Amino acid sequence: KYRVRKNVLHLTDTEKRDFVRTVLILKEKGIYDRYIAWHGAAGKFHTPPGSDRNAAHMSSAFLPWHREYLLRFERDLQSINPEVTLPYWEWETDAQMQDPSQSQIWSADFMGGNGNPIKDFIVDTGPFAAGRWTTIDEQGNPSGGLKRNFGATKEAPTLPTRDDVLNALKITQYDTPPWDMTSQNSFRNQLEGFINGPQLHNRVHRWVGGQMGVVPTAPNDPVFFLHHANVDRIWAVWQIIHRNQNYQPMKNGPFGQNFRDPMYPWNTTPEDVMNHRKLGYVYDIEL
Amino acid sequence: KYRVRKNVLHLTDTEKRDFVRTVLILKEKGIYDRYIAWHGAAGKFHTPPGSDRNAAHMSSAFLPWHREYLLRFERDLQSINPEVTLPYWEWETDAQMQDPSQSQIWSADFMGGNGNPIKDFIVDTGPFAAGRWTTIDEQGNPSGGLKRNFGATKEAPTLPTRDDVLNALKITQYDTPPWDMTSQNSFRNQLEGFINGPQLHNRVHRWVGGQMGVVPTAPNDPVFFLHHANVDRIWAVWQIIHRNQNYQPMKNGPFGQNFRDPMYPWNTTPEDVMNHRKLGYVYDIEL
Ligand SMILES: Oc1ccc(O)cc1
Ligand SMILES: Oc1ccc(O)cc1
Ligand SMILES: [Zn+2]
Ligand SMILES: [Zn+2]
Ligand SMILES: [Zn+2]
Ligand SMILES: [Zn+2]
Ligand SMILES: [Zn+2]
Repeated sequence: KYRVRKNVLHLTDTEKRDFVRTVLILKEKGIYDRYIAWHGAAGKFHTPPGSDRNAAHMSSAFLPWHREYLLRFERDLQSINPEVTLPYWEWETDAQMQDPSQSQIWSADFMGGNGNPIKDFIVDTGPFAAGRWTTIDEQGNPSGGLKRNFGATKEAPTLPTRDDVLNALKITQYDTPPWDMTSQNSFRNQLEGFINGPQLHNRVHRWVGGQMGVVPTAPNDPVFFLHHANVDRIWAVWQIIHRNQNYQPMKNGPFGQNFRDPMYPWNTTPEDVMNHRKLGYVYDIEL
Repeated sequence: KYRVRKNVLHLTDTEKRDFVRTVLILKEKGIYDRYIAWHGAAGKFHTPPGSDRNAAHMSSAFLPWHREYLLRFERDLQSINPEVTLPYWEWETDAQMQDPSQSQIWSADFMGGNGNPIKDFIVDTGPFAAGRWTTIDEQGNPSGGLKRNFGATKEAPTLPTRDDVLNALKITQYDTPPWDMTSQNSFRNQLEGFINGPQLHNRVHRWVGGQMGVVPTAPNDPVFFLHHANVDRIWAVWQIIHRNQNYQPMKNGPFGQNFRDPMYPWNTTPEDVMNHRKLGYVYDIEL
């Protein structure tokens, strides 16, 4: 209830500055890489082995996994600067623009801009530009700096619309068997973006491109957390709307996907994080 | 103080069966794979990125990381069978044998025997033989069964001797700069096995061969925990001997390696596990 997560575009110049500086500190201390690694490791952890489900994606645990992910991350933010909370990128609103790359989120004082085509789409503006921000690859070894390539792919030329979000919120069931990419009438799978994909969450990843378009490397871009803060907001909206609806599956799903199964790489269960207000934060739209 | 960790050779037939059965249960539930993954993930987490140090190896955190690792693992054992504790493989005494492969640890009622050359060194005896125990590879996908190849490599034809262990215990300093594989006059690096390697801990891995000889895959073999229980046994002996010595580095080491740094993939610090008795277990030789 205490911590307010604000729309990025509604942040003050000081708020934008403080967040960035805090993220940079986390990076310098070595704390930020933990999250990159955590995300990568979970992607390789299949539930069960052989299937295309993993601890963090393509299954029911997708939403609670990332909520815990962001929760831990926001806590680390506060440990540096107690006035700093995790803001969210409301991409569905930016989709209304003729050129979403002109959105203030991509300004030099915050996330920085698109990749430079002349420099192989290396980001050379903002606080996370090359020579200011080092990235790591799939193996955990140093890369060559952050990359972005907005709407370059055929599959995801645009950002998800407000309509896309509203249609997702209409879904009655949190998730359906067989709790994977093939799940239908599943809010989880729809929001994740596999219903006629890439949509919503998956579409944003592919739209940004660079490290964000690739699962093991995605958190190398700070906008990852901004993205998923919005995803976690949409989920929280859905929960309030459908309060008679609960997490699925409760039982008999793959291990790691059930209501009280531990979510690798943590002992945290989906139940632990089903109530976001209990976790000590709220989105500004709730006020 | 409560949970007693016994020498494998001093286990009863009932104790051997219970341990094995519990491990199989852990495997079936999906809990065992978590530990394989945790280990693999930590190996890929370099401190700092660029160096050959990682969260679990080739650095000061090697010993406390695995102590926490075993602690969690033993807890999961207890959650299934409160009478089962983690035993240790005293390989230095098996080294005194003309043929260490004849040791009772490798009997069909416990760990099973060496790999079958006809079957590409797949283990076909004991409860963890092919078709009874499934393994996963570096990527997290099914492999095709446990492998072992005792003393096949030129570098590690034999197991470490009791003398090797005694010589390690004589080292006064826990670890030395630059806190890596090149650390000289370092108990940590000596016990780990990079001093004229492969020695001690590293040598045992290479001697067993199969998955055990490879970092990403090593915990696929249940003897991994028995091995490290002995490694974890030797350290406390060193601790008891050099009571005026403490963990190093306390400060100014790489992040993740200092006394009060979180050890990826956990929040656990080396300090948290410096006193093994405080953790609620003791080795039989201490009584
Ligand atoms: O972390 C990621 C999740 C989904 C994607 O489609 C790409 C990256
Ligand atoms: O996982 C492993 C760690 C260290 C070794 O020396 C061998 C395997
Ligand atoms: Zn506005
Ligand atoms: Zn994502
Ligand atoms: Zn992801
Ligand atoms: Zn290892
Ligand atoms: Zn080892």
